[PDB]
Amino acid sequence: QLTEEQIAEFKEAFSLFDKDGDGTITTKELGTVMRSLGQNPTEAELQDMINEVDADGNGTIDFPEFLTMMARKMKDTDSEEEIREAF
Ligand SMILES: [Ca+2]
Ligand SMILES: [Ca+2]
Repeated sequence: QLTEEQIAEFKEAFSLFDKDGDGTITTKELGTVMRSLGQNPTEAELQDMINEVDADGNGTIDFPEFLTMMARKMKDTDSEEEIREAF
C-alpha cells in the first residue's frame, strides 16, 4: 500500500535533507533545506518539526521516521483529496 517506488522516492527525498548522508535528518539539515526553500524556521520550529516525526526521540529523523511521516502525509493527502472530492 505504500509501494516500493514511493519508498524509493522517499529515500531519495530523504537524502535531500539528509545531506551528510549519515542517515538522519537533523534540525540543522532540516533548517538548511528549509532555508534553501527561502523559509526561515527558528530552531524551535525545526526542533519541533523534527520532534513531531522523531518517533524514537533520538533528536534526528532517520529514514524510517521520515518514511512514516511521508507515508502518513501521503495517506493524509489522499484522505484530504478524497474529502476535497466530497467537498
Ligand atoms: Ca544527516
Ligand atoms: Ca529519530
